[PDB]
Amino acid sequence: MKVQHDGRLYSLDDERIVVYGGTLQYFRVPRNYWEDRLRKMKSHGLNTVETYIAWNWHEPQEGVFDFTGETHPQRDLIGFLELAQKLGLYVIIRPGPYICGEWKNGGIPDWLINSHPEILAKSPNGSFPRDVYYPPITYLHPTYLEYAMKWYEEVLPIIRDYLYSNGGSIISVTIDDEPSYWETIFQPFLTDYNEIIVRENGIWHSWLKENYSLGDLEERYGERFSDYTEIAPPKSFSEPLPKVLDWHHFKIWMINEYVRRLYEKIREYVDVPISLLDPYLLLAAWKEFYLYVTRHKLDIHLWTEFWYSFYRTFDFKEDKLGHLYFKTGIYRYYVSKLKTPPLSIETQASLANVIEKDEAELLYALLPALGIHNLNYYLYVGGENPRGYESHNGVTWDVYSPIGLDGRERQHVEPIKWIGEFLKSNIDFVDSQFKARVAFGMYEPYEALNLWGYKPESFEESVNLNEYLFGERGLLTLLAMSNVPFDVIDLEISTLEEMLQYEQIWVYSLDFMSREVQEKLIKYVEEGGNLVILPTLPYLDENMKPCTRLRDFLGVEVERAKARDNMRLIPYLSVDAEGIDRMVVRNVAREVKGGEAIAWIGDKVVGTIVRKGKGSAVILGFRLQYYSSYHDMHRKFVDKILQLQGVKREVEVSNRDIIAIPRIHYLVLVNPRDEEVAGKVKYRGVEFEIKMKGRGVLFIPVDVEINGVKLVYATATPIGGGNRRIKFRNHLSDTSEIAIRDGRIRGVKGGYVLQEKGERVYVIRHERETFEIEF
Amino acid sequence: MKVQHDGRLYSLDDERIVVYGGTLQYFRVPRNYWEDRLRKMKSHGLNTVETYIAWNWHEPQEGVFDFTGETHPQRDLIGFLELAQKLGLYVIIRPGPYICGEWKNGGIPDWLINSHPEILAKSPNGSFPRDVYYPPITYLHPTYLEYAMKWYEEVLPIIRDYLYSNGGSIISVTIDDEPSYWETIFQPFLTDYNEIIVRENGIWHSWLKENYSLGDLEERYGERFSDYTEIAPPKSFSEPLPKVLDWHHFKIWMINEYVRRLYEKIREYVDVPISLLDPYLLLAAWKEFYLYVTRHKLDIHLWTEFWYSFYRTFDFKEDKLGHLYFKTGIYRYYVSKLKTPPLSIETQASLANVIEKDEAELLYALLPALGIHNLNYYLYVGGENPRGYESHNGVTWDVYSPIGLDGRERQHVEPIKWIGEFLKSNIDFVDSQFKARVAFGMYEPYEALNLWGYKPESFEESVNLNEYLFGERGLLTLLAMSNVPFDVIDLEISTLEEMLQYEQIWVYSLDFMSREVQEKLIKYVEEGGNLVILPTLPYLDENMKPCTRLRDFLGVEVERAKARDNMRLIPYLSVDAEGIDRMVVRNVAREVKGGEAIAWIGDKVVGTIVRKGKGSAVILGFRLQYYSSYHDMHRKFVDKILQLQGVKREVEVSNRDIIAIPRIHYLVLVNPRDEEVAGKVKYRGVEFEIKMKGRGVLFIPVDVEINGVKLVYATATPIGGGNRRIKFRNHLSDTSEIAIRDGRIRGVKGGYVLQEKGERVYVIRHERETFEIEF
Repeated sequence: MKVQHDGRLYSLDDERIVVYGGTLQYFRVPRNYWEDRLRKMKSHGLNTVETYIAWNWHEPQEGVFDFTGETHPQRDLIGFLELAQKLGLYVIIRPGPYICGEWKNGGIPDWLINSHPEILAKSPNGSFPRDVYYPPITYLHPTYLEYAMKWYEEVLPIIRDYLYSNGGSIISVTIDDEPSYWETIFQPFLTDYNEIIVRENGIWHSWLKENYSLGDLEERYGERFSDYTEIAPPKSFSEPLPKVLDWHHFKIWMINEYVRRLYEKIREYVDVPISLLDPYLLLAAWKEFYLYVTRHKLDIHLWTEFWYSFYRTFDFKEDKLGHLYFKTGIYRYYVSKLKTPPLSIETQASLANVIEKDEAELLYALLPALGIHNLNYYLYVGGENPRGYESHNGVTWDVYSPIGLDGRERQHVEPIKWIGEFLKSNIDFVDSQFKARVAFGMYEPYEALNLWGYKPESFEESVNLNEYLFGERGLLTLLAMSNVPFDVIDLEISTLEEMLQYEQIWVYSLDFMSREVQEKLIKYVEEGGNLVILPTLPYLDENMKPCTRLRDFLGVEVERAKARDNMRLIPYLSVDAEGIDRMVVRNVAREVKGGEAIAWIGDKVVGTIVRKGKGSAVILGFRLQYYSSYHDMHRKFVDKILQLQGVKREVEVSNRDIIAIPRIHYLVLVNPRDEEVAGKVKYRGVEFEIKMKGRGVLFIPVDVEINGVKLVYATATPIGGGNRRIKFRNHLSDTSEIAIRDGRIRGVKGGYVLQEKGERVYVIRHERETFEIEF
Repeated sequence: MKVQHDGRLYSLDDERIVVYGGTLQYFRVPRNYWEDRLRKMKSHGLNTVETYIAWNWHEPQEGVFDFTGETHPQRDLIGFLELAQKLGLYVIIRPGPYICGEWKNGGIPDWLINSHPEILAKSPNGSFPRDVYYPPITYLHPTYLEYAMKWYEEVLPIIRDYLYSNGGSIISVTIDDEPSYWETIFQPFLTDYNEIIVRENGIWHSWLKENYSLGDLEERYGERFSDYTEIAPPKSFSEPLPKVLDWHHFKIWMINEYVRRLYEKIREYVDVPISLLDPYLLLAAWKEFYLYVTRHKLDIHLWTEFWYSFYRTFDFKEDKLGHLYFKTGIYRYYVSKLKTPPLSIETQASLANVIEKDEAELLYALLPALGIHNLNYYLYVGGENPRGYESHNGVTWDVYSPIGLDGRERQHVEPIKWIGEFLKSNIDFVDSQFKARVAFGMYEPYEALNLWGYKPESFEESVNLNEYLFGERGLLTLLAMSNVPFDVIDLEISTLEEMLQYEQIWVYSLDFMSREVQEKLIKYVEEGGNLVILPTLPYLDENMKPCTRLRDFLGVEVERAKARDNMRLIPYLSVDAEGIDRMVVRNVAREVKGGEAIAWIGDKVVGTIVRKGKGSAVILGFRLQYYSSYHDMHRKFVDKILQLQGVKREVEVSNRDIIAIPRIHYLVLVNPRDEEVAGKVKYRGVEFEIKMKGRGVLFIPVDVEINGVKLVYATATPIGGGNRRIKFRNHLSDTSEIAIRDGRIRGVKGGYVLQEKGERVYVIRHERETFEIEF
């Protein structure tokens, strides 16, 4: 009768489990099919069903609730929750108010909107047209809050009954969906100019008061103010940048206030974990979520999601790895700070035209490789929208779901299945934490800039971080493809103690960066850390006043060169260095002085290493990016930097195309390309050869006790077995190579022992992906 | 001693041949590998080898020439041309002046630009930085033209000697490369404002004389002028749109003049055909290329290229089908008018991080399928750039080429090999002309507007044809995926006779549309034609004055809604029809009056059919797009329109996922998704069932005399054999059906017969891709 957790896994009656689920939205699947679909789900090793509860659906007119299929069968929420329970599945419930979910108004009733348009959010140019999707609402408007609570006041009682804590199915409740201000936060001046915000001592004026003095504001916006009253909210980029960022963190704070209201209400009914998906549809900005929730002490379980393709074929190849490494990194950060378990509540299984299984497996199998071992697949069970409730897809709700509308199982099941068998068979993997010696240091203000797409005329460096940092050619993709799996740290949040857990810290820099954070960086270097910083050094603070503590600490004078915005005008230069010949780079390089030179464009020095105190700093005046080629000069440059600052990796590979993430007693191996790849692999004291025929991921055990047998290594993935027996998975080979400390091979189930190399290492030969070994 | 052609294939000595080639840039490969690499190319079945000739490379200093490899081995053009002949391969040669090719200045020498800056192009704001790639040059500037001819005069002798017609290897010579004003034509006011243009009686000024009066300009630009001299070239969009199109067409004209000059100089030394790659790097604007080259009677062979992924993984799936169908289409259109053979001179095989063989194949095989049966694979052989001449990639020039730097052969060789064997073995298929009963009506001015991304405040309809027409959800993608493989006709250039070769014509339509084209359409309908016209009718002529000819002829009052530019503010509407339920559409749907109503949104009628004269016209007030799902409601609406206007297809399929392209005695079956697909296909009187396991293409002979045996059908690709003997290829199954009118299957080489059904049909079972049947 209790749902608890540790840092790592949710517990039911002290029996700790791995949440492995799929989404079945009962309001979108015919009622008589529900039974079959939950059994099928269960048949793929899913233990958890997730579903939204749509306010829209269950209160289709003000006052008329129907949770028992009276008016319409698909309104039979009670039914569904008893059926799932009867079938042995656990339930994660998402009562909204907003469910997004490609559904009419994201779950908000028309009647609320059409008889209280005072709650509707407003642009600087007045109201939004009624034509538009997810009609934006002013969150802290009271009318909307009175009616939001009236929905929760009917539904949470029903959820109360079905809690696992009171002999039911439900193991977590989730607050709203991806609260992004109705997806208008990405445009700085779209929202919200509703007269409840905006007016003299409005929301706004009160938020300025609580966070700043006129001080402060007079330093930030470069203007004197008699009282907070005079500060109107910004309507364009002509206004000072620190103002626009305040307007950003203010809208974020408003979301957090709306979120807190819902949580506190939920807390009245529910004694199981309370959860939240991807606040703000951003990442760096979780900085604010973390501080907010530490300020107010709200036990909110931060849950995440992973989407890479919409209305388009599923496109997940090496290109997307910088982002995935980034997102899981920053997720890991805040989730290990809040000390709750990592969980992807929406892992993409629908809404791409096709989802090809090997690309899907690259996403799904890296999430556990990247520390997110609790997983839910959305949308699992294809459906169909009731009439009058359509939005984004019209009739259909089956764009290539794992199980379709007519019950068909689509290809992407094959990897959901096995990732399940793997997660459930290796508790030791799940109870690892992710290592990282290297980390990327995020400065949050840079997110906004890149989100909004705006660079001040007077800035030297581009804000297109999507190109240069996150995307297919981004630095972070280069780092992933260079076998440098990284943690992410938030530079403002993190203490120096946390920074000094890392050997290397990579920082991408723009024109501005706070004194405190430039002061932190100088200390990390001074203490024996190793910094890489790129493509310029900062020379301004958070409020755009001169500040060159970092520049001056290093004794590094960095040329001023304006990065070009016009695509045709962006140069290609070729960077030479020790051991590397003509590594291409995009956009202006900056001469860099002081320190021993390590990088050149002709005569011009564009890179330098500087030691101060126990450690060092590498400063590169160019945008180091991912570019693939036989010469492979970018990946070499990375290795070359790592040697210069003396960070040896945990894994070594004879072939750079082998991507490898160490998880202590497992070595996750990745071929991210659909191509034969082979070569040797030194890790953890051992070494072995591997051949990977196609694209995919293997979790390879090393120096570990599993199923009663001590293994040195095994070139395949453990997905179960029994006492002195191991069931292996190698779909990327005809062959596997096993080594063992103090046992022998009695026999093989799905193949035979084709070799001995001796000292107790054997080459197995299996004609299927799966096979067993008796020890 | 001759190189001729019919409209289909080039002929050597009356022997006709399929040009199946790769690029080897001798200047970028170590000379002492040229032999092995060329051998390898021949062992893949390539009969042609293409190469640039880099002015740059061979003329390192003004007047210092080298083509024998005195200074640097890779300068040995002569020795390469001899080695190519010695080993059997015919050469295609591209001497420039500009070669693109990711190479310093795109082939132009540094000394020319340094010692003569007066030839450099200018923006409205002045000179371009020297940093910039492919430093742009004014094409007609005498000094440039002088030095271009001095390069042509010191290379075209060497080409003369090795022409096929003088016992050599060179079967053609190409003008420049992709002449696009140095990739500055994409930007309307970037280029060219050099003083040789622009000046009173500049180029410009004389062009405006050639092509217009003060009539005309007085009407077009909406202002009285004294002379041509007062008219400045436009520098922004707040000049009137007709002027910006004239500026667009004038830049195109200059390129055509530059081309004519280079052509006129080539014709002096050469009798082999004179090729030109993708003029203007535009498509619709080949209208201007065709008009120009007819007016001047230049025997120019218009070649093409296909590229879809740069510095990123190769991504060719169903999403690019709209584009491919459109490109091949409009390439078929112009190259059948000019009555020259269709050739893809650059068919992508490098510059993508990985090129997966199934996606590569889907492109390489759809090119023949879509009528382009001579093919060259750029870049074939992986090289290294000589220090100094680096540009786009730095050192490297082996970004996943079919043959690498160390001699390795990569996975996209497998599809090149077989497509060779296919084209060569099947001259019938090559001598087909591509059917299309349905066609798309391109209106060239719309291209310019899409390319610039500028829509007038005043216009109702968006210019994002990339999204709504060409792209991954583009209407053209919908048509392709709905098995309506279409032709493309230029609405301005084509005559009413031509238009009536087609049962259905689709036209995407903005606010403006010429009287002479709006008159061509109202006649097409009345003469017994069928028009689908979307998403609004025009109300303005080519000069933005009122002209509602079409709109008054049909008797159709279409709404004035204004399409929204802001992503967030674009609506999702749900379109109903007879049989189709809640089809989704983005952006404003327009009420449509007159005709019988075929498509509804609530009570508002957003589509209609009009019968007028002998024929009819569908007019949809919405943007019909490609969206994939279970319900498949978009593809069904397409069927539902072809029913209405009575266009039966040539192929029928029990699974809509099977993509079929009819080529008379062959059927191109294509599975564009990597999934298991199967169904029954009726075509050409015969029916059968087919299973395709992965992504790829088959060419299936249906009711035809091949290698002396009468087939009804055969569920595999014919790739060679001998007498009463066919060699087959079916990489998408373990099994292939084979029917035959007259004969019986004697033996089976790479398999066995597994069945008979009766009346002479036989199910083969082959454990490999390839097999052979003897009759």
